[PDB]
Amino acid sequence: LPDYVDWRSSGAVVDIKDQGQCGSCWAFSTIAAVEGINKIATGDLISLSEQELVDCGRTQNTRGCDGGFMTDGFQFIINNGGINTEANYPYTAEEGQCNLDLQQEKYVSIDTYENVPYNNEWALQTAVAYQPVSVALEAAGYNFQHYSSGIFTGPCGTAVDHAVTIVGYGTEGGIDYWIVKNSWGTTWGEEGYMRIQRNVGGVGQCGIAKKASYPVKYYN
Repeated sequence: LPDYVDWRSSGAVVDIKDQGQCGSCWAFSTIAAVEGINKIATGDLISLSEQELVDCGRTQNTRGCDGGFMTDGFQFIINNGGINTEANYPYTAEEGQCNLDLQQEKYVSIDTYENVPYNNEWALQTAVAYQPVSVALEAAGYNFQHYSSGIFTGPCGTAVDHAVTIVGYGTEGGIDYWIVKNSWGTTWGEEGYMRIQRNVGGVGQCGIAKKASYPVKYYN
């Protein structure tokens, strides 16, 4: 595998977004991953709609601003035959009625999705070398919340409570890291991103390797 991966450097990452006062990180994670594979497969970077998932992708498990799961995110887009753009179906940071007109408007599609084998950073690195990957981690602690620079090494629990997107990895000063795109806007972390420790084993740093998944497009 490559020593350094950064999907931003090849235009596969949309500018940092902000979920605001809404537990919709799951939708931002879904979208950033879908945005990335679309660029990789088609050559075009298009910003896509979180609100569509919040309004239209509710399940027994996935509940708009009350949290949810990226797998339901990917599933909705598969079942719907695609997703509308950010500009056409804009983010409001609150639960709205599903706009069926805008739901019929499809600019990006996916064929399938896959789960990364759990607790396997090597398999996670393998998937990240190919595309951005949706992950959940333990982001509730003081240190994670106040992170502004460097490689985050904890402390953090391992309970997945917040979804983000891995957009790369590297090493600096002998410390391996994942590059994480968060949805707390640009004033958090390293302009909205975090470098977080990689190759610690087990569930990964803050449980990052516990529930990794990514969308699939058959043709490049």
